[PDB]
This record gives sequence, structure tokens and C-alpha cells, in this order.
Amino acid sequence: SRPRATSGLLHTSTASDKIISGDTLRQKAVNLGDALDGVPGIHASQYGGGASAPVIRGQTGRRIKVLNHHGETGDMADFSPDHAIMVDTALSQQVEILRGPVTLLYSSGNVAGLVDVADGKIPEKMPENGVSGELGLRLSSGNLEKLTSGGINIGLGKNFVLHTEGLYRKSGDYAVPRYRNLKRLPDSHADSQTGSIGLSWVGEKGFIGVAYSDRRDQYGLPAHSHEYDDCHADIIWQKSLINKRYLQLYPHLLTEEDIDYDNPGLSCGHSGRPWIDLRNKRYELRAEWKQPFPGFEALRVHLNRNDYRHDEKAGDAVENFFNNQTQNARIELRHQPIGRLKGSWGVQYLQQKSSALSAISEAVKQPMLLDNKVQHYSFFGVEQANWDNFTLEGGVRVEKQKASIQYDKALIDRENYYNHPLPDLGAHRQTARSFALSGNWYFTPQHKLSLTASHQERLPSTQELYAHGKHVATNTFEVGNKHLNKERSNNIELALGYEGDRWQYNLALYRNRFGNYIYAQTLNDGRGPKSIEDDSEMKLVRYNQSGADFYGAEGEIYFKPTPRYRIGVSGDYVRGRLKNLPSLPGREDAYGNRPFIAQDDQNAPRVPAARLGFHLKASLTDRIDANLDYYRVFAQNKLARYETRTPGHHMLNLGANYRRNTRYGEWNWYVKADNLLNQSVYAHSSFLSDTPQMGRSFTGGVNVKF
Ligand SMILES: CCCCCCCCOCCOCCOCCOCCO
Ligand SMILES: CCCCCCCCOCCOCCOCCOCCO
Ligand SMILES: CCCCCCCCOCCOCCOCCOCCO
Ligand SMILES: CCCCCCCCOCCOCCOCCOCCO
Ligand SMILES: CCCCCCCCOCCOCCOCCOCCO
Ligand SMILES: [Zn+2]
Repeated sequence: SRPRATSGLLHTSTASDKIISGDTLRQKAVNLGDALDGVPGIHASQYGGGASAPVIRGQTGRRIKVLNHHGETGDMADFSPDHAIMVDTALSQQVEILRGPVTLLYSSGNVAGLVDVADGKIPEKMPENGVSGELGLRLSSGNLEKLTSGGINIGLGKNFVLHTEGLYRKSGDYAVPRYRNLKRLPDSHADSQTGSIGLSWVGEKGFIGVAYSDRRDQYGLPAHSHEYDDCHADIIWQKSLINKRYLQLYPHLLTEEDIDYDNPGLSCGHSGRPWIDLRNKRYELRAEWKQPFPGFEALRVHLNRNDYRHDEKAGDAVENFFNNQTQNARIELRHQPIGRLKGSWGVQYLQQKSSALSAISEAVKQPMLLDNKVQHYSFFGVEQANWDNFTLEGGVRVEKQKASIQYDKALIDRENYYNHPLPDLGAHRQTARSFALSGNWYFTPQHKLSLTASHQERLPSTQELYAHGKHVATNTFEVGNKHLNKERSNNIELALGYEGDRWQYNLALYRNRFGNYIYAQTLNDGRGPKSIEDDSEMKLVRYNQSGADFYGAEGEIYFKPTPRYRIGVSGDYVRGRLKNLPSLPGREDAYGNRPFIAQDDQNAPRVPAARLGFHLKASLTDRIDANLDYYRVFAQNKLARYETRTPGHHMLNLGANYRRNTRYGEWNWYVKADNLLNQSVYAHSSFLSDTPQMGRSFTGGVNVKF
């Protein structure tokens, strides 16, 4: 048969949808952003060997959506690229990269791509021969990676299946070229282990089943100076701190009139290796039967509880505690067709209790994110109408968000007394309404043309609302904005796809217009003495809002002169611009007049550089499958406020695989050679733009299906 996406109960399908095989992924880098890097329109936001996030059409974090088998990952990778994404592509069956109204099934504000990682955790069928699974192993030079992985499915009778799976990865600091005196990049080592046990029913009509997962990651933080260890931010008026007084314990309640616009900044005045120790424990239940009750063709439910935490450490000492407890429930049903129009409607409840707190030195109370509770009540659905060779699908999502914070009312009344009226203290409630509409014309099949559009509202996160702390790994001190508005977006894309024996291609053109776009506004610049002297110095930011305009293009094209050979060209390009920046109050004059200074439109931070790809593939024969990949990464000269130019490199990759069969199972050998040119690889779209990536690496690996 053929690859079919699972993310939607109702199968929608644009021509830019892309399904990556798990078989392909067993030979790919472990972290999601690395694994996906190289797919047209996808770059990486790497942060050492420990983490990389996908950057899709210039977007990342809360403007895309990573899914662990239809479920919330529960991690804190939206917070900073510092933090690894809790999915395992090396243990995956499939990674589906989807565009269109399907995104509305899972979130509001996803404008670039839904990335769903599907797993074997809960079997869904029964294994041939009663047992099935695979075993995997690979080594990588200058990495120095050792990766072992395995999984098993066993029938406990006629309609019961147990699944186990696990992976361990060990890697040291990666080698780097010409980053002198240094053979390897310090603090870039990364170790990870995962395990899962599942147990499920069998159908028809479908399945019910549960699974438990457990993951430990331990990895260094590269380029981590301690110089800001003994530093705090002054951002609120001293006077305001003396009078409001609640801003000493709860500084997230500040308003614009509390910000010191004269001389805000850092006042300065744990000798161990920087690293992150992260633990994620997961309990879930999946279910899907094929004729629930009359009028509906399918029913799919999903329950999840996820315990996430991570310590940011120096030696054996913890500097920062990160915590995120997640519970998520979703019910989707697909109605029986009414009249060549089909539909899936669903409801979702999502609760996230999170904090990001410093170790109690204390050094004064400035919580990056105080303990907060966010609840998402979401109603959503998609409907597709079919006029034969033309499909038209619409999507909607209405989610109400309640952000609550547990105050000590208690101390606040007493500490404040009089004279001052206390702020709202109420729960922050907002409601997003989003719609999508998409048209697919299969004219002259197999020839697909999609036109997709959406108007989406993204609810501000508690990080964006209530941050008031220092996060060294991103070189920023984050201040939230308690009354942000919803990010509004108007999104348009046209995709064209062809596959015809000799030629294959996929082309896409997109534009994303915001819409009260939320962005980090640097304040500690061009003001008092605490303002920055250098571009590299730490930024004191407060979240603000403006217009934004992203547009770009991406594509691939392959030609097969012979069933043996395939030649290809790939490419992508993306522009991101901040428009309509708000005017900010400047220095107070000698007459006491503080003027609003206007800031021009400027470039978006860490937008990927253009990239061209050249590709060769050839089976020779039946078993051996050689391949060559030459990427031309161009320099990035469209720079945001404090960014520097990024080169600009030549990525040459060689590969080969040996397919060989026997009793029980299949033997997939592979040999890979990365960065043969040993070039200085820099990713403008990462927080470490000027730190080189892996110099040059040899990989040998085996996978054994059975
Ligand atoms: C199922 C466990 C068996 C795994 C052993 C793999 C065989 C070789 O691996 C040795 C692992 O450790 C070796 C130490 O170095 C790791 C990477 O090697 C670089 C040394 O040149
Ligand atoms: C068949 C080869 C598989 C070898 C990979 C090792 C898999 C072992 O890991 C699974 C067990 O891991 C449980 C989760 O990790 C432990 C985290 O908590 C304890 C601290 O390590
Ligand atoms: C629409 C892609 C296939 C092209 C064949 C023409 C389809 C005939 O109907 C055109 C209406 O299609 C609606 C497409 O969805 C709206 C996209 O733009 C929304 C902007 O408001
Ligand atoms: C709601 C289903 C139909 C989706 C189309 C809604 C409108 C989205 O427009 C798509 C085209 O994008 C640009 C539209 O421009 C009009 C307003 O744009 C400026 C917004 O800042
Ligand atoms: C199928 C291949 C056709 C390309 C599809 C669109 C991909 C875009 O590729 C264009 C890459 O162009 C290189 C851009 O050059 C550097 C960018 O900076 C120039 C601005 O001064
Ligand atoms: Zn962090």
C-alpha cells in the first residue's frame, strides 16, 4: 500500500504534506530538528547535541505544533531551544508534516506546520507470527555517538498485545573545524535513554490501550558563560517597588507605568560544568473504534498525563528548576457521510501546571515563571466536501484559556496596607476563534494543486504574560506583558505537486501576515549606564506587540532517467519582517518631558538563510543504494536588531545502504559520511549563530526488522 497520515480522523491532504518513514529515521540524527533538517522549508534550531527544534518556514515554538502521537508533548521546548523536545523520531513509525485545517484540531496559532510523530507504544493490530519488532545499533565518529535501540510486540493470545521499546544514546562533545585551540566543542555532549511499555486490545471494531513511558536526558549547555550568575535585573521603578510593594513578591503584576524607562538593565555583583538533567514520565491511553453509535463512522479518544521536569545545573549544583505537569484529554468523532461531505468534530481539555524557578540563593525574587495553572477548553472540527476531482475542507477551533495564579492574599493585604488599591488578581481568561479553508484540485492526476488559507488567533502563553526572570541560555532577562492581545494571523499558501514515473516535484509558496505579533522588545539599549555596551551583551526584554510579515518559498524536483537513478534539486527561502513597531518612551528630558521614539520596520530575529540542494540516488543493485547530497547554504545578510552576519557553507554528504534478508527478519546496513568538506557550519536560526556545528563525521549503523 502507501503512506497515509493518521493525525486527522478525517483525512485531509494538501500537496505540501510530507510523510517521513521511521525506517528512514533510524538512520537520521536523534533530535527532531536535526532529523527534519534538510526537508524543504525546514531548518534547525540546534543547541548542542542535547536539543534541536524544527524551524518551519521561518517559524518555531508556539507558531508550529509538535505532537507526540496526536498528543501534547508536555515538555518546555516552547520556553527556549535550550530544552529538548519530548518525541523519539528514532523509535517512530512515521513523522507526518501536515498543513491545512488539520492544524485546527490541535492548536490555535499554528501557521507553518503540524509535526505529528506516530509510535508503536500501542500496537493497534496483532503481530504476524505472534511476535515482531526490531533491533538497532550505530556509531558515529567525532560525535562520538553510540546509539542502541530496540522494540518488541508480543501477542498475549487472540486479542491482546504487549509492547516494549527503548533506546540509549551516548555522545561526547562534537568535533569542530578551525574553532581554534579546541578539538571538540565543550559542553555539547549528550546522553539520553527512553523506555516504554504498552498493552492494548484488538478489533474490529478497533482498539483500546494504555502505555507508560520514561525518559532521561543529560546534556551540556554549550557556550555558557557564568558572568551573569551573580546578576539581577532592575526594571521596575524603585518608587513603584516601594509603594505598590506587591511587585517585590509578584513582579508579574506590573503595568507600563511601573517600567523604569530611564536606566533599566542588569546589576551584577557555581564553578561547575553547565548541563541539563531532564526527566519525563508519561501515562497515556489511546482508543479508536469503527462504529461507535448510529450516525458516526469513527470514534477516537485520547487521555494523557505527563510529568515533566528538568534541572539546569552547574556541576552537582542546581541553578534552575523547571517543571510542567500536563493532563490532556481529547474526543473526536467522524460522522457518517451526509452527502459527499464528511466531517470530524472534537473536544479537548488541556491543563498545564508549570513553573521555572531559580534555586533559593535567593539573590532576590525574580521568577522566570512563577507557578501557574493554564486550562484550555477547546471545541474544534473539520468538514470536507467532495466534487469528485476537487475537495474543499473547512476547519474551526474555539478555545477558551484560563490562566490562574495562586496568590497569598494573606501576605499581600498586610504588606501593602495603604495607600494603594490592589490590581485585579483575577484569572486571566481569553478566547481564540480560528478558521481555515482549503481547496484541492487533482487536475490531470497524479497532479495535485492546493490553495490553503486560515485566519487564526493565538492565545498568549503565561511565559509571554508573566515572565520576570533571567534565562542565561538565551542570553536574556524576560519580562512578561500581562495584557497582551491575541496574535492574529492571516495565512495563505499555494502548493503544487506532481509524480509521474520519470518526474516528481513539490513546490510551495506562502505568506503569513500578523496581526498583533508578539515579539521580544529590548529595553536596556540606548538609555542609562546599565544599557548594553556591546551587541553580544545580555538583553533585558519585555514582550510587546506589532505587525509581522513572513513570506517564502520552498520546493524539490526529481528526475529519473533510469529506474536505477534519481537526480534532484531542492531549495528554500524565507523572509521575516517586523512591521508597525510600537513607539517607546525614551529618556526623560531636563524639562521632565519623556517623548515616544518611533522605531522603523526591521527584520525578524534568527530567520533561516536560503538553501539549495543537489541530490543523487542510485540502487546498484537490489541491495546497495548509494546516495549523494550537496547542500549550498547561503549567507544571511537580512539581520535583525542585534544579529551578526552568518555564513555560508557547503554541506557534502555521502551515503550507502545494504539491504539483505534471512530467516525471521530484514537486515538494513548503512554507512554515512557527513560534512566531508569539514566546513564551518553555522545556523543563523539558532541561539548559537556564531558557534560552529559538527565538523565532519562518519557513521556506521545496522537496523534489523523481524
Ligand atoms: C548492547 C550493548 C553493546 C554495545 C557495544 C557496542 C560495541 C562497541 O561499542 C563500544 C561502546 O563504547 C566504546 C567507547 O567509545 C564509544 C565510542 O567510540 C569511540 C572510540 O573510538
Ligand atoms: C535492546 C537494546 C536496547 C538498549 C537500550 C537501553 C534501553 C534501556 O532503557 C530503557 C529503560 O529506561 C527507563 C527510563 O530511563 C531511566 C530513567 O530513569 C532512571 C534514571 O536513569
Ligand atoms: C482552490 C484550489 C483548486 C483550484 C480550483 C478552483 C476551485 C474552485 O473554487 C475556488 C474556490 O476555492 C476556495 C479555496 O479556498 C479559499 C482559499 O482562499 C481563501 C482566501 O480568502
Ligand atoms: C476563514 C476562512 C477563510 C480564510 C481566509 C480568511 C482571510 C485570510 O486571508 C488570506 C489571505 O491573506 C491575506 C489577507 O489579507 C487581508 C487582510 O490582511 C491583512 C491582515 O493583517
Ligand atoms: C526547485 C528549486 C527551485 C527553488 C524553489 C524555491 C527555493 C528558493 O530557492 C532560491 C534560493 O536562492 C538563493 C538565494 O540567494 C541568497 C539569498 O540572499 C540573496 C539576497 O540578497
Ligand atoms: Zn533553559
